[PDB]
Amino acid sequence: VGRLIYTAGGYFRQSLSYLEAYNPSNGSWLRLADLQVPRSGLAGCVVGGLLYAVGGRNNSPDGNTDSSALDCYNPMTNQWSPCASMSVPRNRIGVGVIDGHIYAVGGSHGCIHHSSVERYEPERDEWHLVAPMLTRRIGVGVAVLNRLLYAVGGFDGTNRLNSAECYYPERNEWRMITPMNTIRSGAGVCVLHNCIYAAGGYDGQDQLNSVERYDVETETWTFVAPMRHHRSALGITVHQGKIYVLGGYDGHTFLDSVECYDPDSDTWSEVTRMTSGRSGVGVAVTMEPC
Ligand SMILES: NS(=O)(=O)c1ccccc1
Repeated sequence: VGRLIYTAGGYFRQSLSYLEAYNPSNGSWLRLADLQVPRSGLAGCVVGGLLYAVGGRNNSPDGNTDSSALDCYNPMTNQWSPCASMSVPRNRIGVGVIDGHIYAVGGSHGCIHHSSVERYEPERDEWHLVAPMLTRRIGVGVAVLNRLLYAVGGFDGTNRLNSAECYYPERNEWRMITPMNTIRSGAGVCVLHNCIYAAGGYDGQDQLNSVERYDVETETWTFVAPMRHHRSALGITVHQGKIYVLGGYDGHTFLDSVECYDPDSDTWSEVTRMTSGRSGVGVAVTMEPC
């Protein structure tokens, strides 16, 4: 964990440059340095206390550009720094961190829906491709549990997916896992205790409030309590043993709602609102800035 939940970028009318940090200990929001380039459909992660913004797309008045960018935010300095770019642009990307390395998974580049996966090494500032997924996935949820990488749901270019797969680093190999009970593109995916959670998303007809979790020991998905708001393209993270979901789109509104899940009581509650409604944000947790 750390201290603050950082939300970077997103979409409302066009792609956003916002970086804002929510503090669960006092309810406060802080606006921090803007991204250098607006982006929606990006992912956030943390390595060595630095916040990384990965991929996305700049949907803007003057044009639409898919992003291969990796950028690094240092809370100590309140400055963004560019890192090496990925091999390819990846809008509606998923990311996971294992052993201080960032895995970028799937996403789109125009009509190209990627199965490709690449890994960034911060000590070298270098990306390298690894084995591709067995399925093309954009709007894909990614999480890490016990140093294995999970890619969950998404859209393959033709169908929204209930399927999911796992990457075994030491074998450089992807294998299918049990599919979810619900088709979901754009779900929030995270890890808590021994389970991979998939919250919300879009099933082809409707934005979802349902939430299900995969127990790696049993290989089964089980529904838990649904969110209070239906939402796709939500941000998600974990902070002190609770899941937080941030924004997204419900078919009517770009949500400012932030919900918090308590796994012991199996209940969701609203904890704050974002300063403005948005979908397609990048979210991660690190130390408070100066
Ligand atoms: N990342 S976003 O702009 O919220 C988006 C979400 C779903 C489909 C297309 C775009």
